[PDB]
Amino acid sequence: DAQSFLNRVCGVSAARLTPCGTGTSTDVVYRAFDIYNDKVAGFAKFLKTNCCRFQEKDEDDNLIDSYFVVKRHTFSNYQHEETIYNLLKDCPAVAKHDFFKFRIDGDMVPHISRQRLTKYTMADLVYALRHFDEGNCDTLKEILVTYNCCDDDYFNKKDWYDFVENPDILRVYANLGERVRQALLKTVQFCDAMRNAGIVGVLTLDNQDLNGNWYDFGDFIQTTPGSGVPVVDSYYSLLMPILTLTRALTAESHVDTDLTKPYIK
Ligand SMILES: Nc1ncnc2c1ncn2[C@@H]1O[C@H](COP(=O)(O)OP(=O)(O)O)[C@@H](O)[C@H]1O
Ligand SMILES: [Mg+2]
Repeated sequence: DAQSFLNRVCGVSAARLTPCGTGTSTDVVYRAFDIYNDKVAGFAKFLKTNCCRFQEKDEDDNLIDSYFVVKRHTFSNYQHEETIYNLLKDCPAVAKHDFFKFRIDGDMVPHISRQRLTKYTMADLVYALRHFDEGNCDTLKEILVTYNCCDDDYFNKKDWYDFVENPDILRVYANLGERVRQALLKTVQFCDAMRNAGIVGVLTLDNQDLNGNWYDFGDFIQTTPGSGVPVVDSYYSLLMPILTLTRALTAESHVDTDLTKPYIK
């Protein structure tokens, strides 16, 4: 049932969810995968249709930027990703998973539910800032608004994007800095949690939500503990220009690397 499924998704973690889907059905969304496999390669916008998404609403029943993605896939992937998560559970930079098999039509379909992810992923931010198109940029306005970078009336300005006719735009982009820097830090934690847990895999941007949590272990093969290896060639390099467009390291010139402390002399 469309309500029993939602109540199961809520699970132990007490939350109130509004289904962005339609009656326990997959929600088709247009994202910015950074993909490479036998057939397709590149950093493009694909159309993902294997994730039933619910949005959490806090007290006052206001929708907030925290979702419950419920990706459903085959049983072998279910087992493999459950074991990989169990190995990587203890890290703080890993979105809290919840694995459960549910009655849908005629068989127990296994759903793995990522809890409290942001709407977009770091790949979406990188793509929006790297493939800018002034006439069609709705996934950049939404990111800039939902994280209080600007006021949603900044976009009524005639040139809210020009770097030469509106230098103040930089001050807006810099308001993402402390949201990017943290992400970087969390990667260095997640990478460590792999190196210690002996897991070999490729870190792609489209798996890290804007908070920083990493939530996909589909192609993570495991090896002898303590001898894992994260591959971050295509993560730090695609994310590279955003570290100076949004001045991500500007918090390193404050004593104790705190944005409230005074400057280092
Ligand atoms: N055709 C497919 N149908 C359903 N699931 C797939 C398919 N191809 C790959 N997958 C699984 O989905 C993962 C990629 O999905 P993705 O869009 O990244 O969701 P997530 O970001 O939650 O991992 C792969 O690691 C694999 O386990
Ligand atoms: Mg993924």
